[PDB]
Amino acid sequence: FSKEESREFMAIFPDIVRDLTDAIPEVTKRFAKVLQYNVPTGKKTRGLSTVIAYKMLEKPENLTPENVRLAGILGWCVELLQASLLIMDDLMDRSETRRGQPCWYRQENVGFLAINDCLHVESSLYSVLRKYFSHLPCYVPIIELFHDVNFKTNMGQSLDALCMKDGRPILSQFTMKRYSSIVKYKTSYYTFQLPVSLGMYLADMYDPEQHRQAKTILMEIGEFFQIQDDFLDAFGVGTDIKEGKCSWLAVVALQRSNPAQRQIMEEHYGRPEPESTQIIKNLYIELGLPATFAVYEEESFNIIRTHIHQISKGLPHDLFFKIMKKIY
Amino acid sequence: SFSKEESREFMAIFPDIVRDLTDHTDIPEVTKRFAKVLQYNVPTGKKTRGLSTVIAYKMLEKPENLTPENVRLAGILGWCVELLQASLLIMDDLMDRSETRRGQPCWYRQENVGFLAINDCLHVESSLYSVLRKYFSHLPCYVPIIELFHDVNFKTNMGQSLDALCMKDGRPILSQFTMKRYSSIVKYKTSYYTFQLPVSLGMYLADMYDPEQHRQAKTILMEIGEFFQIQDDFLDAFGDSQVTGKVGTDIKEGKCSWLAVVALQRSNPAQRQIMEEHYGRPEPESTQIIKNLYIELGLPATFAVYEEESFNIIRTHIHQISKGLPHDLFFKIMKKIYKRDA
Ligand SMILES: C=C(C)CCOP(=O)(O)OP(=O)(O)O
Ligand SMILES: C=C(C)CCOP(=O)(O)OP(=O)(O)O
Ligand SMILES: C=C(C)CCOP(=O)(O)OP(=O)(O)O
Ligand SMILES: [Mg+2]
Ligand SMILES: [Mg+2]
Ligand SMILES: [Mg+2]
Ligand SMILES: [Mg+2]
Ligand SMILES: [Mg+2]
Ligand SMILES: [Mg+2]
Ligand SMILES: [Mg+2]
Repeated sequence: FSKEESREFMAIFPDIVRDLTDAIPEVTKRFAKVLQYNVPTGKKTRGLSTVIAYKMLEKPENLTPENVRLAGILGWCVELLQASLLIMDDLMDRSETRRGQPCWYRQENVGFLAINDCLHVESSLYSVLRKYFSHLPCYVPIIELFHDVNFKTNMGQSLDALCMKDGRPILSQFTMKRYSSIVKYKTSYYTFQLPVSLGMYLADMYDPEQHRQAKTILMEIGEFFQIQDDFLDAFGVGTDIKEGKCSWLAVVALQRSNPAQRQIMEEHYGRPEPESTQIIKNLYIELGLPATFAVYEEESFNIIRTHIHQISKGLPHDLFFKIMKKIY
Repeated sequence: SFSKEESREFMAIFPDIVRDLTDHTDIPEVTKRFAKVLQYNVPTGKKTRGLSTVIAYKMLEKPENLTPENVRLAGILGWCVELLQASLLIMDDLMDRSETRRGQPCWYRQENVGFLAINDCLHVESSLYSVLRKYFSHLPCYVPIIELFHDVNFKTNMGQSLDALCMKDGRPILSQFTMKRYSSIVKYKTSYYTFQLPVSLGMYLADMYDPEQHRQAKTILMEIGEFFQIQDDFLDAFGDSQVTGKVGTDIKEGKCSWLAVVALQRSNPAQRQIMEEHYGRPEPESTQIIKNLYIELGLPATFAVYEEESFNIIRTHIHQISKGLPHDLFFKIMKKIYKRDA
């Protein structure tokens, strides 16, 4: 997560913009604006994770400036996929802002054009893959991984939507089993599996059992990341309560609620009125969810640490500890 | 040919496509929902793109190679084009604020869909690559086919963006509504995915990779594509929604349609000022004032002359096709769409 790692990664971004525009002009001019607004925002943890994965998997003699740059181009393809997913999500959730910026669809003379922009950005990453990877053995595996992860992410987004009806949350749907499945499909595949598997393919590591071993730990890391994120939304302005999100806090609240407290969740969860958010926050404090999170965090850390030490098939343990360090 | 027999053969593959994409055993709620998404959105069209893929292959491949298995592969490729079509229409209806598609309420208008249609759009598009992986991953044509879908997808998104830049600040950019702009929109928005994609897929499955052969096909199929979209633009204003299965929104959405471009070419100053005032308005009475102007300018008659003359011009260009391309494939495509009312 160092400043020098960020600068190395950002140095590639102008080339990505040139590749997808310069390299019908009013569309290409506009698309340069789409890319610069939506793609290089946030901390770029997923793109940087792709570069770090490659650096810790590849043979030192192969870690040339050229090959490290290729890993960066792969990282930007992950950031292109994310940008597409978040443009769509912000449209679907009718959100006002993301990471301090207005949601792309809310910008002047965007509106419903954000729908095509979402698909355009997703489509663009396969142009980048063709330009830089078409001559390599990792080309087809990388293409198939992106298509597979995109499909799985759409399945996650749909499962998330099946926890809401007529603008209200369906609290009967808020089970730990459904929560775990939403996090796995909607977040963990594209956030954790995709960067590491891309690093492995670029380092010409194709053993399916290596990818399966990596997947097992990265799905556990992914679940912790999202539970910590859900916790910090309320206790870390967080809008999960107002939005009626199937968050870990809401799932555990319903597990620990008596009938009177279940009725409070029924009446007040996913309501825009200021009194509702405050009533839910008060209930979360009353149910001792911060204390419950602290216990979960310790147990999960020790289980994941143990599982990383057990990773077989000659994978570097240090890669998973560096990722797991960044989360915790 | 586009016969009942060919249609039955093609439709028979659809259940296998749904099974392949839905039957992730830890999330059965979502896999069953996706079966519904596919059943609603994919197979109730005319399926001309899908059937065109099969016909292209059958006329390009060496007769001895046309096994039941190889003809079914062409059919599966056809359904991959129909999956792309399905995803584009889901997204398009949301963007074009449309009421009906293929005789039914648009997917996004279904009670608890709305903007979730954007996710279903991305999902259906992604799904075609799973189908390609299952059936084509072991064949030499796999990477060319993947790269064609990728490139056509990208080009179509570019076309849809140029189509959507018809308006800024709620008013149409009528000064920019030229036949040059129109030809650019339709080439990227329609021609590549509707005509080039099916034929190129047929060529690739028949292991025909000669770039000159693809370039020869491209030249004619871009002409056929423009013709097809001009027909679609006409049906938007003057078609029967009971036959087309859709309600037109081009006037209301201020689209750079063939009708709008030709109307501005034929308009006197007073008629130009009616377009300036009433084109691209949400009010229904403004849509009627534009349709009235189209009628007064004789655009129905102008369209009929264009369609007949273009049919003859394209048929003349098909006769001049070289590079061992079967002329009859292109005649069959033009015969299928000439004077269509849907
Ligand atoms: C990858 C996708 C689809 C983003 C989902 O984010 P959520 O809607 O759950 O939460 P926000 O990041 O919008 O707060
Ligand atoms: C490119 C355009 C005009 C979209 C509709 O295509 P069709 O008119 O072929 O639609 P379906 O048969 O698939 O319903
Ligand atoms: C990329 C696509 C789907 C082309 C749609 O063009 P239109 O917007 O004119 O299509 P219809 O709604 O008339 O079917
Ligand atoms: Mg959201
Ligand atoms: Mg969401
Ligand atoms: Mg959050
Ligand atoms: Mg948010
Ligand atoms: Mg439309
Ligand atoms: Mg449209
Ligand atoms: Mg139309």
